[PDB]
Amino acid sequence: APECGERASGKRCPNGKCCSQWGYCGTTDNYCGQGCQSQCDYWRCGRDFGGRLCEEDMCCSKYGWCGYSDDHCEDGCQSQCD
Repeated sequence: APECGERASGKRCPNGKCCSQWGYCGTTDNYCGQGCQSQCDYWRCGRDFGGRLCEEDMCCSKYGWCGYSDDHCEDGCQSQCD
């Protein structure tokens, strides 16, 4: 029962999740890695990714990675740094 992708009339996953090669939504390698059809950038963010905001209040690092550490939230953080 496809949730996203070519097998689901081009539907995109809610909460920016990755659409796997099999048409399912997730945030792990099986969904965001090889074969991912859309929103494969769930863990990426900022200036090089359409100014996208991270889900679950994650900070966007200066290198465009979603996380909660000082490397993500302080020097150069792009969004949701608090």
